[PDB]
Amino acid sequence: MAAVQLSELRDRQAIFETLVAKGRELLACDRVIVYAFDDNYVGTVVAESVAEGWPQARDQVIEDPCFREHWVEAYRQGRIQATTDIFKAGLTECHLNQLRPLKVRANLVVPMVIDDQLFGLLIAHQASEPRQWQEIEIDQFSELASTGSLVLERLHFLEQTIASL
Ligand SMILES: *[C@H](c1[nH]c(/C=C2\NC(=O)C(CC)=C2C)c(C)c1CCC(=O)O)c1[nH]c(C[C@H]2NC(=O)C(C)=C2[C@@H](*)C)c(C)c1CCC(=O)O
Repeated sequence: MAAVQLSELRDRQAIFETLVAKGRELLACDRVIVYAFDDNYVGTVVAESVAEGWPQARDQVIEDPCFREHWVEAYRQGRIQATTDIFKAGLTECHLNQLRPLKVRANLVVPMVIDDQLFGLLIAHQASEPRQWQEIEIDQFSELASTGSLVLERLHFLEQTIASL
């Protein structure tokens, strides 16, 4: 086919593991889910990490046209939402029944914007019990997640961006 080996390109699935691997390791979280955004405002769980006893996803599509719909522009500004006890935020119906089965007890959304575009979003959840992510923990999330954007940014464009370098 081609004289070019895949070795020239790294597995997109691997780079993801680093973000989720560190997030749960460095922060010592129970469960954390990460999915890339699509053109239909629908996410895609390309990588997920959950402790033993919890439900694993991966290859699942997140369809929640609530925040990703309106809060979108808000995320572009780098807005975040921190809810320790989801029982105080989201007195909805399907939502509660949607998380119940997941035993999700938390709410941390960190906006990921590449080239000024919402490519993905990092969400952490404490399956065990509610938790409060300190402002410092958010800062780390930004740098941790931000680093990922750089990876995808490179693969996105590199063949010809700045010859002068
Ligand atoms: C807003 C809303 N949806 C989501 C999506 C998720 N949170 C999760 O933990 C998970 C997977 C484990 C998903 C997926 C978030 C984070 C938010 C915002 C948080 C908030 O402050 O409310 C939202 N969802 C619903 C229920 C309904 N809407 C949907 O998109 C789907 C799908 C539903 C069930 C069929 C509601 C009522 C809201 C709040 C509306 C608003 O304030 O704009």
